Amino acid sequence: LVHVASVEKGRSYEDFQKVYNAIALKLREDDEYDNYIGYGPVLVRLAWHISGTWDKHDNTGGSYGGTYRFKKEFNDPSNAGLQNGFKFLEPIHKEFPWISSGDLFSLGGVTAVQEMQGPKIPWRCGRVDTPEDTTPDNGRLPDADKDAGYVRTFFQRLNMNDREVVALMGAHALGKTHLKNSGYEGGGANNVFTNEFYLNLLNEDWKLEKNDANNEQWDSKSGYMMLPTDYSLIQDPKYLSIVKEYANDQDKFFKDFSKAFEKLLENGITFPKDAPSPFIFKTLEEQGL
Ligand code: HEM
Ligand SMILES: Nc1ccc2nccn2c1
Repeated sequence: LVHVASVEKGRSYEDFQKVYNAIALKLREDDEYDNYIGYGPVLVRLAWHISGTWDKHDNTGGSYGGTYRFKKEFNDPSNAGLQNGFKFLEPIHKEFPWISSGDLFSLGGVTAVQEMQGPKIPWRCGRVDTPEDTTPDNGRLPDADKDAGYVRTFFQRLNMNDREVVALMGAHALGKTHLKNSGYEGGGANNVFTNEFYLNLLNEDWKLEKNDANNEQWDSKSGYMMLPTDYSLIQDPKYLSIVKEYANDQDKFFKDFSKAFEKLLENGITFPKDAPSPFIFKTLEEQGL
């Protein structure tokens, strides 16, 4: 099963920077969402959930097809809450109807990371919408109530190794859990991309508690929380080494996250030899906008 990237006809860097800018300007404008977190974190989770359906074994799922737009995937219980991200992106898609769905969902995640002061994430165009029957079934995204061994095995399906997994999980610096969405009770409200996930894991006094949905999570006196799968990164000795590394080197985390996130967003896509190079978009700040 081969998905060849096909550049939206006649489009170039400038076209995609315009889309980036529209996203980034709306992110700035819609500042009240989710107790003033804004839409940055949900857009990052959207880009992850549309990519994280991928199966390396048969190349089903993945970001290429834009299949989140179809009800089976839209309605996946694992995707509860992401409708907010999709709604945010709808007027962008109306303004730029030439962009493919996969390109828009993935670019929304790139834009959010960068606008939240995260690393530059190189991004390639050419995802092509595929039909409804290519929508992967529900149940390919990960459970949160599980241990390090589960996390490790789960991520092998996405061709991610220990360092990639640990780096990617640093996105959990962003946003919060919502009991109605996932059965986890959120802590904090952060919308600035940092290595704080690792620092929190290592430095907080964690207590294993039950939340109002009767699920276990790790909570600290300072009001932070971790999923069991988050906390598993300091229970497993191989993950722990990497957590300590990112807790002590913001730049290394940024670089590794950028690589792993691009890879996640590109899994399943064959880029022709004469495809454009990855684009690195300027932030609104860098443009003086
Ligand atoms: C074992 C892997 C993972 C599990 C079990 C997991 C689980 C969760 C759960 C349960 C929530 C809360 C959803 C809600 O209640 O709204 C959450 C939020 C989030 N996740 Fe993950 N996640 C995982 C990996 C990742 C990865 C790899 C990324 C991105 C690189 C990511 C980015 C986020 C973001 C940005 C939010 C916040 C969204 C918001 O605030 O609206 N997650 N995730
Ligand atoms: N959105 C999320 C999801 C998990 C998490 N653990 C600590 C902070 N976190 C934020």
